[PDB]
Amino acid sequence: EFNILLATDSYKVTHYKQYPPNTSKVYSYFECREKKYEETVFYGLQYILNKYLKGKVVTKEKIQEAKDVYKEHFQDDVFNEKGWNYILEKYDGHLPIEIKAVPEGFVIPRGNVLFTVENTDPECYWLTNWIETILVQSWYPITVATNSREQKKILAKYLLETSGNLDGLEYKLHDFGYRGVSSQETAGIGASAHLVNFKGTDTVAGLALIKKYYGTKDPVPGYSVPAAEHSTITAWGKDHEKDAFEHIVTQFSSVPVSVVSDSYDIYNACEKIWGEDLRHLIVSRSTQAPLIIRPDSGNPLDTVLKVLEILGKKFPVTENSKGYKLLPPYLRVIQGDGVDINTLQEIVEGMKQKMWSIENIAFGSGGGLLQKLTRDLLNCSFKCSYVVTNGLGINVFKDPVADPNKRSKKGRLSLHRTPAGNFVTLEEGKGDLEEYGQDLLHTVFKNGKVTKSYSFDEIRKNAQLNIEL
Amino acid sequence: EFNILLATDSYKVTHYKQYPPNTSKVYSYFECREKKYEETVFYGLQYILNKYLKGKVVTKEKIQEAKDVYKEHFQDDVFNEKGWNYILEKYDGHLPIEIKAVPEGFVIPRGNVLFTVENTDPECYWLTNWIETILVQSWYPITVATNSREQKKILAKYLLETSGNLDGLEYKLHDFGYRGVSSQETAGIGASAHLVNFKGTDTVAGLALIKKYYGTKDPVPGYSVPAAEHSTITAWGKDHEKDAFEHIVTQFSSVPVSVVSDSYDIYNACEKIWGEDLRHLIVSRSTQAPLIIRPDSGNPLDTVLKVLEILGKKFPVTENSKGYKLLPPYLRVIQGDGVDINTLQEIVEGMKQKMWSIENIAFGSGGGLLQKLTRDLLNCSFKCSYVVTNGLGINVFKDPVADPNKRSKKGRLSLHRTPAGNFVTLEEGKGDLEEYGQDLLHTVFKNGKVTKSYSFDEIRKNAQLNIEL
Ligand SMILES: Cn1nccc1C(=O)Nc1cccnc1
Ligand SMILES: Cn1nccc1C(=O)Nc1cccnc1
Repeated sequence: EFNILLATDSYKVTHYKQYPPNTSKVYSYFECREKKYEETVFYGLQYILNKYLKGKVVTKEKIQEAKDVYKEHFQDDVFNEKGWNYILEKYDGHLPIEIKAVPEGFVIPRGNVLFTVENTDPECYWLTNWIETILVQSWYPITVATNSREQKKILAKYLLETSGNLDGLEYKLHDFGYRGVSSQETAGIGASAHLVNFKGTDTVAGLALIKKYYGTKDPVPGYSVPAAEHSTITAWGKDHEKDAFEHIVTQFSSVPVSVVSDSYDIYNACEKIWGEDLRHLIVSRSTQAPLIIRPDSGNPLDTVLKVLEILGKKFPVTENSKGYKLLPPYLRVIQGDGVDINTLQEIVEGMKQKMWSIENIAFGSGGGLLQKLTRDLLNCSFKCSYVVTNGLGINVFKDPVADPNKRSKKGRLSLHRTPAGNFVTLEEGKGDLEEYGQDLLHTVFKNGKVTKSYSFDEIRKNAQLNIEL
Repeated sequence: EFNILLATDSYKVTHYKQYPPNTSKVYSYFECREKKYEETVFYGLQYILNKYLKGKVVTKEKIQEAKDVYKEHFQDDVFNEKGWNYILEKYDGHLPIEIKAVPEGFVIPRGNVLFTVENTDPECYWLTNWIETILVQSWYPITVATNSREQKKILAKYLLETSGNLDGLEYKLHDFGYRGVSSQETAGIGASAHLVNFKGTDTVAGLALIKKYYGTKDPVPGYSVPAAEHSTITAWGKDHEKDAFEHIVTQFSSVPVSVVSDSYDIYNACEKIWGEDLRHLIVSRSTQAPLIIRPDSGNPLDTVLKVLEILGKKFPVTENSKGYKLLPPYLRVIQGDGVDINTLQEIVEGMKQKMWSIENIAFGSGGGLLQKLTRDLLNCSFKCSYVVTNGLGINVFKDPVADPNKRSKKGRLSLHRTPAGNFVTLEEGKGDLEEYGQDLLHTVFKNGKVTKSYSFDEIRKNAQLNIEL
């Protein structure tokens, strides 16, 4: 079973002996520190609150096991057993911590406070930064959701330019990163952060997380279609790629089907196998059930352009109202290899260059969507800004001489709306002057209880694009 | 509860309809495909076998829950309920799958077979690639342990060059990546992969994983020392950093203590505070309990050099047998900011340039050790190479025309020792000819049971450096 006493950075175990004596309060905050990615999607905190932080998290057995581990881990008896006993006795293992946070899904610019953490009991001053490590890990669902949303803007910009609308926008970027993530739990968290912006996913784990921790009125927040992998094709034999294609498109004739065709020669399959041999099986398919050709190798941009040109001369192409070329509705293309935010831009710009509408293309990202993200990307940091010693509250902060970009904020923080509708974080407890609006931060966790929740439907509404509004 | 039926890629649910009819066997393998990092550390498979694959992994409830989700996920009823009921009824939920693998800890060059997967029942041909996604996720503990071991080589190369020995080599790279990872499960897996090569860790979660899934004769596989964070320093006020330093070095006067000093001015803390104001507290410290100054900002190389040069002219410096400068035993340094495999090389080379010994320095790595890694780095892949249809077995493979580096192996594979004592992967069942030795791959999983295990002590022995041997 998970033990929160074993879920922190090792050196934090020795931090209760390092704070100034007579300290009754430790007040820390979280931010995507300033110095692309100018605005971030706040999401994932609620998951951590329910799974790891809420309820009775401290027992007699967990204190003992922690004491035994740290005894050997440090070769010394540095462990605030007395501090963890106080929480067990006076609060029945419930954490005396108050967490205020901006509503999940909210798109806040860089350099703003996203959530604040403080203790509600003067004895548990050390508890504030004990749970830093576990709260910092919300950087990942924030980063995934933010980067997925930035890719959505690119998709939206080019789709509108070449088609005239945003039809099927939330199905332009599919999640392939189940096998590409570091762990099972990661896949669930990551896929759920992608579903904030899109509806297409293959990481099944992300569905159960949302249903349990957030919830949707629809049965599921994500969907998928029958598709093929290289094994289901190559197992027929190198001389039976046509038999493989025909068997698959017939098994799924009334539903959308994606077939990978780069097993031996992607350009041969499209022109000869799809475009001649099995051309009769494609032109008969319904609009609601087209064939989706999936290339998986070569230069991403160059392959897509070459695939389209091949299909263009083997299938009746129409020029849309915007002047861009569109395949017949029974044939689409999905690029699911080596696609991140950088190459996504390069591809759709290349398609616009060759007068190809974005209607023709769908994208699949794996490690680039879920794994190729760090905490340095959005500068997600957790710092202390306020403490009270001897009954005197002082404003604390870090300010390295060689790096102004690592400077922290001072005093009690509060998020507000500017007169121009933008955001502003007030420092030094200036929010109590009420020269601005009400503090946007709502208490979501207090004394071991989740005090405010958000459904996944609310998060989707909050994280909408401006072009969609 | 974990559901293996919900732990696969979405499109893999529809794959049982796509294989050629009368398919009795699906035989797939795993490799760190060819075309630095020329040899990889095999590790993490045993964890996935025990936690996810072994025992009764199929129940009536899990089959129903999977059916209900996939029904809504696909808006249709494509789900091999008959296939998952066969396993439940005939094998009591136990997976009829045989997995052969190279002993964990083994350092195998790129392009070799690490493990193989096949079905032991002709009815469960579709089962081999269903569990691809979960077995592929072993890329992470492999990639971490490999990249960690590569950094160990660099440390060993310079430490030996500048000290004459390798004393304390396994404490030169400390894990800080608990807050830098995507999830809790990741933190445990990653830290355990780093502990294969080092003993310095702050990610507590990794210890419980090893004890449960691998085990060591020593109480714990990892260790840590009392250290300070920015909050435990700044809380004293900006005008009382000296009082902060003094209080911490006194609380831990008999044990090694690491104190961060980049809060306001790193170069002032070393020369004025450590080097003048509190110099008397440092020179009295034991050799087994020194002060470890920790910078955390500015250019990693430039900061370390300047810090060392400062400490050089405030504290008595000795010159070892190798001619490299050495701090007194009661004074050491640890750089734990922006340290990956690339910058690590830059720092130690810079230290050798300025006649500084590696004995003086230790390194802390967070996101670079546990997060800044993808499945692309080592080209970890899982492809089918052999199937049996209509009684006849055929050697299958993929071979993209535009990318020769994605070509897969053919037929039944086996790993052997070359006459020169190196590794080689035999294809097309040439291993049965027995022109080489016996197959080095051991059966580690069969019909739901773990048939072979390795302790973390064996894995550590197998992952030793050639310089250590
Ligand atoms: C295009 N498509 N539609 C449904 C599923 C897929 C697909 O290709 N998925 C996928 C996931 C992970 C790795 N490879 C392919
Ligand atoms: C230098 N040191 N010695 C023991 C622990 C640490 C340390 O600074 N750890 C750490 C962990 C995570 C983030 N930041 C620092």
